[PDB]
Amino acid sequence: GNDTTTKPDLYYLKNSEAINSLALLPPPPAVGSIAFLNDQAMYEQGRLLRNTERGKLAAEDANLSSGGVANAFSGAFGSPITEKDAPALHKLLTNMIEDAGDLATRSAKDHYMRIRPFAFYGVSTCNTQDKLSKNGSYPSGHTSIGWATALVLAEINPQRQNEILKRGYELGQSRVICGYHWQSDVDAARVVGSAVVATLHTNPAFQQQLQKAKAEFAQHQK
Amino acid sequence: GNDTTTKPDLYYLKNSEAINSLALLPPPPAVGSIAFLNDQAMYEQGRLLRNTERGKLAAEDANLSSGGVANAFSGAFGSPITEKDAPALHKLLTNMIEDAGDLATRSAKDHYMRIRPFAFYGVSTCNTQDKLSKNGSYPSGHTSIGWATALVLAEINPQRQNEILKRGYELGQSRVICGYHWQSDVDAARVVGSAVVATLHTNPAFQQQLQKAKAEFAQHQK
Amino acid sequence: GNDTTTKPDLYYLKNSEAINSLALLPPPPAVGSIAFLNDQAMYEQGRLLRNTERGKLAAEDANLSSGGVANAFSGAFGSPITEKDAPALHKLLTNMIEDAGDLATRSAKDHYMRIRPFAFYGVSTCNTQDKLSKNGSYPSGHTSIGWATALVLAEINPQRQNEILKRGYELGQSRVICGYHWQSDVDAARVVGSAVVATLHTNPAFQQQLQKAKAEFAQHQK
Amino acid sequence: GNDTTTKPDLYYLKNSEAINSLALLPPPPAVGSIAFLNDQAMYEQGRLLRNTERGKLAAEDANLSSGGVANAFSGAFGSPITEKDAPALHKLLTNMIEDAGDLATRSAKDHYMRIRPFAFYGVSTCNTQDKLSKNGSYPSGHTSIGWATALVLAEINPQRQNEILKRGYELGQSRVICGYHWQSDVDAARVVGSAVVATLHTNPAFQQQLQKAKAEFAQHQK
Amino acid sequence: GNDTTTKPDLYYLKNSEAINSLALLPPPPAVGSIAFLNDQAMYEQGRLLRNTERGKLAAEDANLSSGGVANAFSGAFGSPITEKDAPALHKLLTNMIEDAGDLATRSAKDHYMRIRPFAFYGVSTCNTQDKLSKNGSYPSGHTSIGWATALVLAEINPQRQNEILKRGYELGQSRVICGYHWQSDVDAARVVGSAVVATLHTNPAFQQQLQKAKAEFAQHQK
Amino acid sequence: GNDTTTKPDLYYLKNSEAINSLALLPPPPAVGSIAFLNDQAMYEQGRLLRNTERGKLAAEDANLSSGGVANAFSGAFGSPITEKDAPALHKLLTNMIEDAGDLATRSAKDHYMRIRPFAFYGVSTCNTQDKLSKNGSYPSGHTSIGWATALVLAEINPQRQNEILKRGYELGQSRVICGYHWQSDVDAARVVGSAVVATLHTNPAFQQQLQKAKAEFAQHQK
Repeated sequence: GNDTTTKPDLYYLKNSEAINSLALLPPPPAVGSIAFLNDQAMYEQGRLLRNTERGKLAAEDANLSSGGVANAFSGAFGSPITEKDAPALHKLLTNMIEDAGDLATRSAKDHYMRIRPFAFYGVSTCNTQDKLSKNGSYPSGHTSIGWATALVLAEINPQRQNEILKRGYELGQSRVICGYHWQSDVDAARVVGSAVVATLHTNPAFQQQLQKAKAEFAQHQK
Repeated sequence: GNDTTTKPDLYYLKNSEAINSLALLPPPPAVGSIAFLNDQAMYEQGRLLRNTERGKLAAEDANLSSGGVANAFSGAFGSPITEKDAPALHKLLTNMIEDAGDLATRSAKDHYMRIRPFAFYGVSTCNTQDKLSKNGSYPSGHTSIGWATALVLAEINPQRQNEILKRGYELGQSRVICGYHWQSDVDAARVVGSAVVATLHTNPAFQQQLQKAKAEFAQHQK
Repeated sequence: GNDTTTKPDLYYLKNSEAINSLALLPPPPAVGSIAFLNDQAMYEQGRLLRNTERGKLAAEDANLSSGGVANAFSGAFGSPITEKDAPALHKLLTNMIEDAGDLATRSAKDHYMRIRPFAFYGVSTCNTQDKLSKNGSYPSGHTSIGWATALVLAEINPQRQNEILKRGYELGQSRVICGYHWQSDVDAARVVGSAVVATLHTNPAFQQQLQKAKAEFAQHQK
Repeated sequence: GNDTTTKPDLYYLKNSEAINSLALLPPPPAVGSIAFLNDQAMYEQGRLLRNTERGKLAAEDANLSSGGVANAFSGAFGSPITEKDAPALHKLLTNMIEDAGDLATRSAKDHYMRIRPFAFYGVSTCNTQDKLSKNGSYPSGHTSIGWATALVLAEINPQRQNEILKRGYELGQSRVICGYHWQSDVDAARVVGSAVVATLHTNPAFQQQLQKAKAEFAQHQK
Repeated sequence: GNDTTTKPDLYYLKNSEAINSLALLPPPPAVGSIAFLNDQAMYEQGRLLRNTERGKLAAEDANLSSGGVANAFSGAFGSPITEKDAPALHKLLTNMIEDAGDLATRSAKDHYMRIRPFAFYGVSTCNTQDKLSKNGSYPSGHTSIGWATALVLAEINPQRQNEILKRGYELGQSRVICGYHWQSDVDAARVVGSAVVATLHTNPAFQQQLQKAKAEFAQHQK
Repeated sequence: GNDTTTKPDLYYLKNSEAINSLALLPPPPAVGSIAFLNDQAMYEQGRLLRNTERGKLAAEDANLSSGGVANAFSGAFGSPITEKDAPALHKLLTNMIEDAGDLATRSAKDHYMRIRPFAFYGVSTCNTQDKLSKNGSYPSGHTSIGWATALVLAEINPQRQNEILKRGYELGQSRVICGYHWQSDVDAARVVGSAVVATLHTNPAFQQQLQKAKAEFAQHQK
């Protein structure tokens, strides 16, 4: 039920402006399906990656809160994405967190109530610090945030768009490797995460904050 | 090799501005994988839908050329998307066709050279009028166009964003039902189709044409 | 819509007395499911059996009309099940054909409208003489008849109950081997085929005809 | 080795009168088969249902002993099935418990010695009060009892036949959801459970007890 | 039934000296198994390779008769394996053809009578010049020959053992790619093909012919 | 890095003489593949065999060190294969242990670093006395030893070649049943285990030791 009217620091949009995820998305793969067989195999594979350097990154990524995703792009972006160094940018990206994380995922989350892999398996994640929810797996709100942030970051810095998009992609993949999400939750999440950035471009406040981040970035360039 | 410098009526962007699809996307499911088993089952299911009213629409959609996608949104959009009735809009959407269809899909297309389902199966499509290519299935350039158009349309008309996005989604699904594309080609295509609309928002000409389509739409509203 | 009131030679029961197959049965396996993967493998296996002596029997069985099932038990039963030799018996078994074949399968048939294997595969059966329906596969009305007949036959001749039940079982298996039905259609059919024989035992006319078949069988025994 | 001659309170039939389950039934799905893959997925799905209201019922059903199945139909039947209220009926249903549970399942049970799901998985059931056997899974004697009871109940009260059959069906499904049995054990069990009610109708004592239950039910009706 | 006593030009060994393939080998994957699912996917994959340069080689290899395998190693071996150039060698390798092709595969061939992929699929091979047998697929006699020849060639020229073994391996893989054999037939064939070279080393005539091929090769080396 | 020059008691061959396993072998089945699905099912099946008499043997076999494989053939061979009773033979077989176990498996082992089943599953083996490695599963060095020993044993005693080869086969199968190895590791291992016996026949010391074992066996025969 929250939105910009209750939490204007974390949403630009209203409840009425949300992507209807329940309407747009396909249902998650069901148990008994081949597509779920594949979700399982992707789980086991990520599981085997846990011991690697990519595994290490995934555990780190899995430690990210919604709030740390913005700064999680710094390396892809080419420069620190921080309150200190890029305040107009940090503010932009923070203020859209729950537009992407909540508004864009909610109706499908709440309807399907899907069990996460670690919970399905009665194990823990690769990670494993908050009191982990077992549920509302589909789609991934974290992946929706990471994808939506990559799309707006790619627009601010098209010179590094590919690195940015790949980071965005990988944030979601980290959740699959660490056992937080099925591959399909993360895939579904990139669809709604894209849709919400269309809506954000209709929003005056977003528009203005984006201009500011662009201007900031520009001066940044010398 | 084409781009805006060779075909400025069908691209806003340059070769250098393209999404590196080969870099961003996962490889397509391989034969021997469970994920390919699923692509197959999705093929057979779409195949069984061919006889239905959804099957009818998919055959119609499958008749669309890149150029007919814009107008294919008219019902979702709420009003005719035509040269006659919405010229600023039609122009916008046409001019980005190959940004989405080509630039955003090319490196992965050309690298993987994937076989389409009808060709894999040695059958025809649900459709079946051009001399069908057997290949460069992954990702789908048609689905990339349809998704990217839905994202920019959703921005022009957020009141109908959900209907618009669902139409966009379904254009790609039509290609799976009709046998033109594997489900994974269409899924991959929505990722690059989103990425290219980020890039388009960095482009002055696009920006200006989008303002015009917005203004046109506005007067349209009475 | 037919029943005993329209076709009293082929039903004992009324429409109101039918097994609600749509209510009782699980849905058929869907395309995309592992259970459908198994239906497919059972298809291919039966297909390979077509060349054998069991294949020969299945083609013969597949030539049976509903009316020929009764006599199709003669060998299992131990003696000819014919108008000539066992008229009280033949009459009993004929008069319940559509109770089992129709009434007991109808609501699920008509609701699911499932595609038969030969039609799914765009091939023919092992058989292949009537104008084959592509559809209403689930459940199998022929298997429902064969199972229900085996149950009532087993009651008349418990000395040969095992041979009788195995024949009953195999009639349905013949339809899987020949490509007429998915294994799941035949399995579903044995459930409703059993349910309808419970109902038949509540029916005065059935009861009386069954007494006659028992008496006939008795004199048959010397 | 028991039968009516050793335990005439729990069998109507003799050893010689049993359904030869080993002869009639297909072998259970083997490990390495797709049909076993499906048994597994049905296990995991039931497992996810454990938390629901259907899960609650399944745990309750899983607490049933053979003796409590009769009364487990009371709601489907429309009235209490109890020694107190429906003694002729309760007696009928009790006296056939092991005809269905044992005689009808024995040869296949003992031959295949199949491992139950909880034991396969080295876990417990949804339930989990007796010292659980790991083995003789195929077919399910509990499901055979529940199905056979539904068939004879459906005959006593055809007005509620559909509710009765659905309850019967669900008793077996409870065992799949709770982890006691593979879906295939329960499916196999409905086949032999039907066969044994054919045999029961040949048995004088059963016939007479069934008449009594019918008469009792009749007076019950006012 | 043939052997060295009937065809001493094509066998060194007798019937009594054969590898009992039926005894040693596992059964082939059955339809309904996951291992057969994999045989199928390996079929489809080879099928897609048919258009490539590896596809070209496989079609060529598929044109080989048993008699042409020896010379088919010339490139791996480093020098022509021909009657003209390496007669002692050519003779050795020819004289063991049916030891490997027949004796080592026969009992399993004849027992299982397995259907080849092209026949299973009702299609042709990649090849497709003799009147193709549909059957005795398991194991592959051609692959048994190619593997057994690679093992004896590797012994004559250990400097090129790796190239030789890889050629040997690939001869069998060519049969999978071209649709002549399931992957499992070819795998099974390498087991019996190895076993028969153990037996060949017990055979005086083989021993002597092998000494001659070694001596010939030696002079070949300058 | 060891070989005959460092450990001449356990290798006949040098590093340069090794089978290039990385070059020859296919990659192991990947997670996400159907072939891995099959490796899993073979794991679960062996797992269910653990309780049987074959299970008992597999646990015993799993207790074998490389050094105990030679004597593990005594029953197949027909007579004790021991330092006491068959010293020339025991010496032969010992001296080739690491040719088969190490040299023939190394490059593929070290490259793929595959996880063993018990480790994949986070369980123990059927066995479970050394500090079990989790890794270098593909191919199995133990199976390579057992197969290579069966091939050289079959040559010494062709009268018992079939029993010998079947024992050889089963040694590897024991590792699958006990959870030490995937079926594919064991299959891959029989390929390289055959290749190394070709190389061994090029080695003077091996040749001479083999003559001695043959002579010993001969006198053994009376």
